[PDB]
Amino acid sequence: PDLLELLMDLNCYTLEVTEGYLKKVNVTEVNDNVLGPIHVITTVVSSLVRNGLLIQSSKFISKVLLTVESIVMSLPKDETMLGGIFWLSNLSRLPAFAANQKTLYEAGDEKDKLTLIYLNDLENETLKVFDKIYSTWLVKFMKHASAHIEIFDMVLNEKLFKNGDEKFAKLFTFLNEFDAVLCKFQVVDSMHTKIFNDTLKYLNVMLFNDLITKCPALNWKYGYEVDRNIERLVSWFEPRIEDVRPNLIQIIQAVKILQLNISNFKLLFDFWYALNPAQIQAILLKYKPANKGEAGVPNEILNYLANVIKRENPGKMEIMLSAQFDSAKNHLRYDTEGLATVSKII
Repeated sequence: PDLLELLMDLNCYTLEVTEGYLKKVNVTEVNDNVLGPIHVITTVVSSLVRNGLLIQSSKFISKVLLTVESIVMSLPKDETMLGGIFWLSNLSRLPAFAANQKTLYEAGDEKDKLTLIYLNDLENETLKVFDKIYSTWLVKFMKHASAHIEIFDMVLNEKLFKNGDEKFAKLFTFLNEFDAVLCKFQVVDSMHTKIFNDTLKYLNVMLFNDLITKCPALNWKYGYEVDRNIERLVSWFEPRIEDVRPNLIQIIQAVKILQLNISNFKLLFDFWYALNPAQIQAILLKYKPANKGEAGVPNEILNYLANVIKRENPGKMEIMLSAQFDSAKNHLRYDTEGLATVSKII
């Protein structure tokens, strides 16, 4: 009918969506409104698929994903959190949408094998883009949030080991707003959870890298104080997700090592992989006795470690950490103008 004719004018309804709706949405005025992008998007695709216009759907989705990625990439530092969550929440439903569409073309009725293949792919691909955008935004978001909430001075700075009620209060208040926005913008439960687990994974990297670079003196007492802070921070996460600490295993082991002994080790490291020989050295080469004029790291031990390093130095070793996140795969379970509307009415 007049629908098919409408649906074939690709360039026109694609431009309405990316330029007239998407690139304009203001997250500050969003609230409802949250799932507006996904609604518009799935409305068009659902119609296109129902009518066999697969290359069209492909074209439309491709342009839409480039637009959303660009918007998020160019988000202003003061909107990185609201905007990143808003958009990812929306894009987070594409895979579930794709999967659900498949039920309409399986079985009952005739099986449109090609459409299934199209949908199956739509799901795999929208997940690939969601992952790429997610990872990039989480690192950026957390890079700025760590600075603003002063995590290093709150957790690792020794000459500041006297207070941390001032800062931790602010941290918990940052986490509360974070959690609230993920709620308000309807991020799915599993995705919500994953976001906190990954947030901790980022902090693991940041805390560990900083410990090795901005902390000159380390000792048993440094371990007790730092551990006490890690628990303070982990407490907020404890009730909200399961398995909090494993996300912080490098900073935690590093700290447990400091609360050490003096007498030979060989059995507790010759097989250690939570932290590698070169990383344990980096920690222990910063050892400065707490009590002025006290014991340090037995050179024979520091020596065994030094020896184990040299032998398989393979082609490298690696001390610094880098944040890497798993695919949101098993975590994404769920349930305008002219042309854009004219479609929505048929």
